[PDB]
Amino acid sequence: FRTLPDGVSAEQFANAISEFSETIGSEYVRVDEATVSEYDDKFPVTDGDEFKGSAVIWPGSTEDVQVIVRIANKYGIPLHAFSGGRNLGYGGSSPMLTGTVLLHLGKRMNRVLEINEKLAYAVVEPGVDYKTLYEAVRDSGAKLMIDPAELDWGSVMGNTMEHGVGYTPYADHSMWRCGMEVVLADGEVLRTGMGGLPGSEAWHLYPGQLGPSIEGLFEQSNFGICTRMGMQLMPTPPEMLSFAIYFENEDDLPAIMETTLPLRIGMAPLQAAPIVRNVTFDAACVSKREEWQTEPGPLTDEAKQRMVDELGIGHWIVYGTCYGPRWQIDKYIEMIRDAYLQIPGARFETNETLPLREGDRASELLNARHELNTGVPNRHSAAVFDWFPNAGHFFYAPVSAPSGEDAAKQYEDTKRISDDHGIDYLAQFIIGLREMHHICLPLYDTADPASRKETLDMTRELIRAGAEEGYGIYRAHNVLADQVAETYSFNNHIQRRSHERIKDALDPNGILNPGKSGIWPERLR
Amino acid sequence: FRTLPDGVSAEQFANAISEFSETIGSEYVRVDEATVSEYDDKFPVTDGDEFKGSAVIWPGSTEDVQVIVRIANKYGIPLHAFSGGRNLGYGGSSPMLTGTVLLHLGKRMNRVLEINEKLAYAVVEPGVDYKTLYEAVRDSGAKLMIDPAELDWGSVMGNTMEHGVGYTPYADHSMWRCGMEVVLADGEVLRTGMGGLPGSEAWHLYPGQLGPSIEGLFEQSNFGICTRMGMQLMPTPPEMLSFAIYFENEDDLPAIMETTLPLRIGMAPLQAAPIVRNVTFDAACVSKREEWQTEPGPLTDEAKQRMVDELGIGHWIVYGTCYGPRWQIDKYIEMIRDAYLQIPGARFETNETLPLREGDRASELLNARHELNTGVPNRHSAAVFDWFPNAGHFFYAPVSAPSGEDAAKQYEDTKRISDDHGIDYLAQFIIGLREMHHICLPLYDTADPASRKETLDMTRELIRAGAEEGYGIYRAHNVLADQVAETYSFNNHIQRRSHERIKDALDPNGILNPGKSGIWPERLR
Ligand SMILES: *Cc1cc2c(cc1C)nc1c(=O)[nH]c(=O)nc-1n2C[C@H](O)[C@H](O)[C@H](O)COP(=O)(O)OP(=O)(O)OC[C@H]1O[C@@H](n2cnc3c(N)ncnc32)[C@H](O)[C@@H]1O
Ligand SMILES: *Cc1cc2c(cc1C)nc1c(=O)[nH]c(=O)nc-1n2C[C@H](O)[C@H](O)[C@H](O)COP(=O)(O)OP(=O)(O)OC[C@H]1O[C@@H](n2cnc3c(N)ncnc32)[C@H](O)[C@@H]1O
Ligand SMILES: [Cl-]
Ligand SMILES: [Cl-]
Repeated sequence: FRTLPDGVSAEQFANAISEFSETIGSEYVRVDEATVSEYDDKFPVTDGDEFKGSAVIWPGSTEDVQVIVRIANKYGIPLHAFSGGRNLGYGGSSPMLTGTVLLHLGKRMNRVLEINEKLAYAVVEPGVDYKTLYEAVRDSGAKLMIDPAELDWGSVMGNTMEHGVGYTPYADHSMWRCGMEVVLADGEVLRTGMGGLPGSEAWHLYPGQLGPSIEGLFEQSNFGICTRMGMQLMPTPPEMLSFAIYFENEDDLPAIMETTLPLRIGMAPLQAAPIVRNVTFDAACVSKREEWQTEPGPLTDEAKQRMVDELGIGHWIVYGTCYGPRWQIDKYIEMIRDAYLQIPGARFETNETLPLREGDRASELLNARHELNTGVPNRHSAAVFDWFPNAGHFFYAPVSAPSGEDAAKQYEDTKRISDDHGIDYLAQFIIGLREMHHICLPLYDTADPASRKETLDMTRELIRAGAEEGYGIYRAHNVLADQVAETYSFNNHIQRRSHERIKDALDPNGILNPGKSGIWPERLR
Repeated sequence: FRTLPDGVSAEQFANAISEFSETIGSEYVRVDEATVSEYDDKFPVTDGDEFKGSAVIWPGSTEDVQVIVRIANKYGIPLHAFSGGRNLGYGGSSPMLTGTVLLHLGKRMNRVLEINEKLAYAVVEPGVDYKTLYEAVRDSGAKLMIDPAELDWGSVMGNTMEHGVGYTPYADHSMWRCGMEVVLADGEVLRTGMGGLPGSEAWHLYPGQLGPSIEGLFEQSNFGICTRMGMQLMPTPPEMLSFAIYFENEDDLPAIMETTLPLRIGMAPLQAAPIVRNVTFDAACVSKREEWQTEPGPLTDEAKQRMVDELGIGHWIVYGTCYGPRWQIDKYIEMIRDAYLQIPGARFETNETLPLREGDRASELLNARHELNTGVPNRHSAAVFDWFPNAGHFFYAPVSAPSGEDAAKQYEDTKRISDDHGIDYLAQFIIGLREMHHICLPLYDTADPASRKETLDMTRELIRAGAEEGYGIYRAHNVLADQVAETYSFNNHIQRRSHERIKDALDPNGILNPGKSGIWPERLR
């Protein structure tokens, strides 16, 4: 066996594998290095046997998941369940504990169970990805839009369980999640909300029930295994028009963010949260690093200016979209253009004035956002993996109060700490409605131990620096779990203590991905 | 002592009362019948010592709440904590168990702590009611609106903890809740979300943290005591315009609901969920029953027609509001008017065509809704208490899929069952966004034991008949909790059993309001 979980002998593991095989089928229990290797983190920051699963199981049904969980309890074998296992930047499909048996639910449990046009929702199994839901809604003829993240291989269900986000009005995946089937750690099947009431047609309509709302308990946690999820879908509006706004100066960031906030907070004229990214982020989607700088140390200011000038973009680019009839779009576009063009040097384009054209890389950048913001998934951003050989990412994503001045300070400090470690800094700032996200997407060499260590060291420092300023991280790689968990220190970590009480109540044997979000079962504390 | 909790002797109770008095102050710990009886349910359906508390305490601070909870654990005395204690139709301020010590937080913990205009939120203590927050926002100059429920004495916090609702685009109070301070059942203080991170300014901006989202655990549950809550507030739009749509036929309800859904599901042109009430509900806001019918038996068709003709309304009235610049309002109003006026006999008005005029009861009814829908709280609907002497209510409010045909069947069935028990039926139907609510507001004589029994018997049959059709209740009176919890029967009540596991995790001594939402602590199961 490539790895074994602490406390479990080769003989005990082999007996568990025999029971998984007998009950699930031997074709669906994999121990071969060729298969299990594929579920190691694509973007590691560690060099050894950390985060390596022992085996992978491909369950075919909720019933298969139930029997696997019962066998895992009997043998004390930890499980890591995921939908797509493409959680790049946060661990991929890798488990918290070496030797964990992986459950890749999406391999076989991959159906769109229902599309309802009248009530604008879909019902998905784990393996439905953005591409597949887009195609299923297209083939249904329903006038509904999906809300994809940046990569079309992301799981509708998996991304939601991470509190992940896209870029339409429906960007908050956790908000439009409604009704879950969940296998609990003892093997019992739970249906949340109105799914608890036999015959209810409101399982995917109304996120409620008599008593507490518990769907949020299953986000970034190790309390159950989701087998089914409703996802409410935005009705397609009559028209959608996207825009790009290019800023000449690195120092324009404060004015960009202070301009954004009052246009967004009322949900109009910014009907969806726009993104604000630095030139390096857009450059990495359409070019390789060597086009700008042959020297391997930190990007110079002149290399960043080359990017701006040759691509025809800005040091900062705002992307957004307006939705509705043309009369409403035209009003909103004028308010947006008028506000941002107060910033000296700013330039405003739409997908009409900058249409997609072969070899016009600025047009391909806007086209990519226009697609995502109109519910058309793509994998345009996957080009960042080609920025240099083996380029991967490892997110630092703090949330803070909207503030131009504080965005510029986060930017300047992250630039300094990233340059200190020789790691390239792709930046995106977002005002969702009232909160400001700073997305630090570092590109490092995932094949190079020295690059891994610089990136891990850089990021632990960013977490410390962010925490000192009141900037908290709300999504984190496996290796960061304990450090980020420890920053929520109010009242001797009462949040983590509350998480542990719930963990021990719902998973008494501590079988589910121990240490997810710093939540360790009693047997490991 | 007027009542004692099962298992707690007078000597034990007196010892706990002496500790509450010593720590909180004797002037804030009340055991006299005159003071405690104030906290008995205003709208009982029981005749005895059911739901009668033993004592009331007025805590002055989070610290007072902590020390009361610690003492309660030492003595095994159940607590029921509430903000305003005006949960009329669901038990008022009454506890689940006879002899519960009541904590009326809002008596002394009653400050608005923040009105943030730039990031459009307020921070409230338990005792802040809609009237107070409205006045505090008005006097601050901040261009923000609140979202009141129907009665202005409702607690911003307390209503939220019941998954209560209002009528603006911010109607879903649970959605705009962000950041809670909670005293847990052991006395430990928890700050949810970014309040866990010292220094964070995002406690009331971003409903997230690393790990699970747990504010939903504190809705309709007995897991903690909230001492502070952020409430995000809609930015005030340039203009707002309300409308009333009158339908001449009782049988117009199916077309009304089927017209509403496609206008609401995309959040335009119905930007807030409109209400659809029957003539009796409107009549009861501007008149008394005897103005229409002297016979005490069920309201006749002729009495309802007298209401329609003399008030100048409809058997069904739709009330809604449009928000934004006038160019947008005028487009939406034209879409709404054009849609509903295809129903034969329908009549459309706005608060401009039917402005408030003395004697013009239709204009008073529209004005009352225009106020609620524009963030101006009132107590206009408090007139239903005067429909006849001692009139009160006892809600049956199931949720279902939007359907004209099913709405009309629910109406006809509820009219029949209410007629059979001699109970007046005030009806509202709402499509929220994708879900349909049926609000059955019965009016019964709260002082008359026969009327209490008819109301309870009627309601238990409504719950039974609703469940058989897949219509589930998501908010219920203390006396209905077990019956309603039992309708969520999927997988041998896995929902209830999961609530119970969380309950015993977070409240091992089972002190907090045992039985809330049918959630009983291990010591009483
Ligand atoms: C590299 C990258 C990543 C990225 C991105 C851009 C780039 C260049 N842009 C993103 C964005 O716009 N929005 C966003 O939310 N994420 C973005 N990412 C990160 C990543 O690509 C995506 O989030 C991706 O969609 C996540 O991976 P996936 O969808 O495959 O999800 P998963 O690995 O299956 O699940 C993640 C975790 O959730 C829990 N989980 C998931 N499914 C289950 C089930 N069924 N039961 C229980 N738990 C489940 C697990 O903890 C799992 O590890
Ligand atoms: C009679 C009536 C009722 C009504 C209504 C119209 C009429 C004519 N219209 C309503 C509406 O439009 N929307 C709505 O949500 N409710 C409406 N109602 C019912 C009722 O009037 C209101 O819901 C009212 O706002 C509720 O009472 P209040 O606001 O005073 O809340 P509370 O009694 O303090 O608390 C209710 C329960 O919540 C838990 N709770 C409350 N505060 C705490 C704290 N601090 N800690 C822990 N738990 C808390 C308790 O379970 C409490 O019993
Ligand atoms: Cl993605
Ligand atoms: Cl109310």
